[PDB]
Amino acid sequence: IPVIEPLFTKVTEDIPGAQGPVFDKNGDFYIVAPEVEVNGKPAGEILRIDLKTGKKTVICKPEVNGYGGIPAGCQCDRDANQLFVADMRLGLLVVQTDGTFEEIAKKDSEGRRMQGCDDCAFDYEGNLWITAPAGEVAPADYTRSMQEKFGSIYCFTTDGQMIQVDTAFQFPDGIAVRHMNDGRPYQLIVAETPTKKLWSYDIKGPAKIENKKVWGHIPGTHEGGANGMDFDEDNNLLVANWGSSHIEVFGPDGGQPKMRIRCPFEKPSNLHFKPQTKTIFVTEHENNAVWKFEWQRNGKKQYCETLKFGIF
Ligand SMILES: [Ca+2]
Repeated sequence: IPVIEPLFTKVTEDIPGAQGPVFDKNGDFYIVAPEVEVNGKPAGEILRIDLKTGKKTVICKPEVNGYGGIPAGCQCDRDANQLFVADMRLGLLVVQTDGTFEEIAKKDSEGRRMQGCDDCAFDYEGNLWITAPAGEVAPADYTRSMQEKFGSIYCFTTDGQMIQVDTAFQFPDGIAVRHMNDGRPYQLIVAETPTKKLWSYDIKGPAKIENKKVWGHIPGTHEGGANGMDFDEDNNLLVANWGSSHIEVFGPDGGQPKMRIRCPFEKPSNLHFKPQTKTIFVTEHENNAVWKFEWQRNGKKQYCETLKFGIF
């Protein structure tokens, strides 16, 4: 498999468990520090990074009834400049740029206790697909599906329903949605970290997935595997392969990577394109830092970059 070694430029440092990189509608950049703790207890943070200096500001340090969160992944909304944040302890949060936040669900559409979430991806219809590798949200004791298969997948719909769409995964993490050229969502990709697999489903409609398939294979026998992912504008899927020192690049049809990107660190955790550029920001757990490098083309537009009131 061909490997490229582009120049990685440091963006910011000292972010415990750095991940969930995201850009909002104004081009501002944010990341999450899931591993920040206070007295051995969760006290995860959501930070804004000034790309001009690398300086960090903690805008939100979520806690519900005394239970600190473990913010882990983000997506920016389209109709309002607010962030949807997957939290391993609190479930799904909606965070404002002013730092205030709201907890979205303690239970799903079937009345079952909500599970802690890791990452999410908005499709162009505004539905949010979410991975939930943790067990029940606080106040339940914290559990993770790295050993047992109790990780689930949810779809938080436009009409406000938190629908569990699949279960029994061994730590589902990265997630992405593939769209047809006309904008119709049609494929959901989910990373199952330890099994070194990327799973796919046909998206038939809001919260409707079927045809579950082992779509791709992550290289290596190292501890870890696929974490965060995103599509470039040609629908190639770039996937952080935590523990391999590489970001894998899958073609539109999956299978084995078509190319690999060597990182100057072993644990890439997630990545995100800067709107209107070929720049990919990468979070990593070796140095708990953020970097950026130039990819071959622009990224696939995120939901927040699309227009609700456009003509074309
Ligand atoms: Ca991303």
